[PDB]
Amino acid sequence: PVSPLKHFVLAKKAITAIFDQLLEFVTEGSHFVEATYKNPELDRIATEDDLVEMQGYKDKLSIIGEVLSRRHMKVAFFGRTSSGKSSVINAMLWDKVLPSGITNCFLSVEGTDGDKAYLMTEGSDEKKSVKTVNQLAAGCLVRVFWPKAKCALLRDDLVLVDSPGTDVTTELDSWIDKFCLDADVFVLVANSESTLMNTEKHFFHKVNERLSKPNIFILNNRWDASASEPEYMEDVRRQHMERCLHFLVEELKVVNALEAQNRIFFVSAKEVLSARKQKALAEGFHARLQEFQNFEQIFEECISQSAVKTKFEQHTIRAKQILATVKNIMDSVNLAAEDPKEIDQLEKIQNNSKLLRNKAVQLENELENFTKQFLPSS
Repeated sequence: PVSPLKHFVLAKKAITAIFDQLLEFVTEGSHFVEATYKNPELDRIATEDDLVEMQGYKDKLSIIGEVLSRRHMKVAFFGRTSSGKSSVINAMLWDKVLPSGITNCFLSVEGTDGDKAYLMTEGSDEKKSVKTVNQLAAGCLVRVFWPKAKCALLRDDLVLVDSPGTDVTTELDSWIDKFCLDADVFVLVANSESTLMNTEKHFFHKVNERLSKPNIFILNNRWDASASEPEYMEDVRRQHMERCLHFLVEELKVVNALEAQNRIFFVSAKEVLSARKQKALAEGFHARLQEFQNFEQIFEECISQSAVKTKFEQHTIRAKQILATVKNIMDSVNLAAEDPKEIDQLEKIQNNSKLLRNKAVQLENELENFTKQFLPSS
């Protein structure tokens, strides 16, 4: 009953809280080495180089929690002009969010605290509404915003991108790519009374070399066209399996033949659409429908865990590094300290350093906790 995207907003609130108090930590630790380096009555208890890398660390830890709030999972859709890339998004999002059919641009779909329908373009803040300016308009991205409370997906900061047809424009395939570099999961919406083309395989081959380990789903859409005929169907689908096991396992070599069954699906969004807008019968629809609704799950299961690694792995790593360095500086300071009655001057830069020791110890352990938490494994 719970949407595997919970993983993601949970890991989110974790790291941000982490880097919130990480900033606070390095903030406080920065002034210690500052006031104490400046102290005219001290020889060399805290070098200026100690201050400089502390000035450095929080300078940029401010940045991290910032981009750690701008945060998002992204799945991108590709296929012939209308294999129903139109409709699949439209299906997962329980509404007609965006037209079936068309012209050439990327169409991303986010999740707003605002309550009404939305749309913004490249290169500034103007805001014109939804299907208002859809017919309107070296790549081109215009990004559709629908409201928070319409979809569990857009709540749990998933966003969906529709591409123009891989059918109708080459220009090479790489403003193609600097739109997709964000993405965690790439979906191939195939069109099933037809056959898996080469002008669609062109793309993922690049992406395979573009980006390492890309996680790729094949949605053989419009599975109604072959219905009413029980294993006229299964005949069609296994050779369809043949083209897709073909692709994922052996040319792309995405990932082996077993787990490739969890990547190839035979559904039609148009059915899943209607049954999801009916919330105020062709033979084997509830089969097709639940076929969609375990594509749902393993997608969410996949694009969930995946995205947390690919964009926290080394914010997390760098943090322990940053933490690692400040221990040594807190060492350095407590150390030159002990080397009058400004006896208890450094017996007042004694323990502050020990506090700042344990200040770090504080945050080591939590980062370790975050890693068994969301980064399997250890």
